[PDB]
Amino acid sequence: SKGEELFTGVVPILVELDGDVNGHKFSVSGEGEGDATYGKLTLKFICTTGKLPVPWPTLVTTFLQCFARYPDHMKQHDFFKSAMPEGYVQERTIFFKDDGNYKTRAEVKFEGDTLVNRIELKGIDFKEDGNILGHKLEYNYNSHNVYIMADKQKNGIKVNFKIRHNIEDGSVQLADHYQQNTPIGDGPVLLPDNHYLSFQSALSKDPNEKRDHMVLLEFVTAAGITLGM
Repeated sequence: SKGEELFTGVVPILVELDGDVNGHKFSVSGEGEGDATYGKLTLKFICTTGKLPVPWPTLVTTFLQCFARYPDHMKQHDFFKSAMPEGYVQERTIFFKDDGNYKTRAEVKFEGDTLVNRIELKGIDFKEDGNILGHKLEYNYNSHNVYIMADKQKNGIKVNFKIRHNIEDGSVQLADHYQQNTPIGDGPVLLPDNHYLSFQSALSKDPNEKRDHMVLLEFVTAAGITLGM
């Protein structure tokens, strides 16, 4: 498989995001690598414009589903790799329960031998001292399942999941994610049976880094389709 073949080894990654949340504008640059064979991504992010005006964990899902590890019997349900190298557009609305929303548009494609995630993010109607603008979120992440189905009407997929952000007082801030992906190229892509991606993530810091930043590790494996009865 052409697409699949581009992910057999370790692949360098670059991430660029330009954001505006409630009028606070910022930019983040990220870099690292992904290894689809093991379903593993390792990335470091730096806010190039100063202090990040929202908590790092709220941007984790925005900052590479093409690095999921698909079991063999599921490999023909991997839309993400099938769209490469031309790439795909990933769009979302994320509703923070009882708070504002993020809307994102991103292009994920190969630029030379590097896989590049380029993002625009706009956020509105956040409360000045809610969990997001008030920075009340713990610096950590939980595991979640990301549900995928075909969207034939658009030659792409529709994706949904619900993120739990732990809050420093023992409560949880929910973030309801709605996502669609469509290929950038005209070539045939694989449209999948219903299935999900199992995510686990861990956030940490670079002790030598002067800038506001995030080190992120993700492990992603596809599941939900069985071999046999």
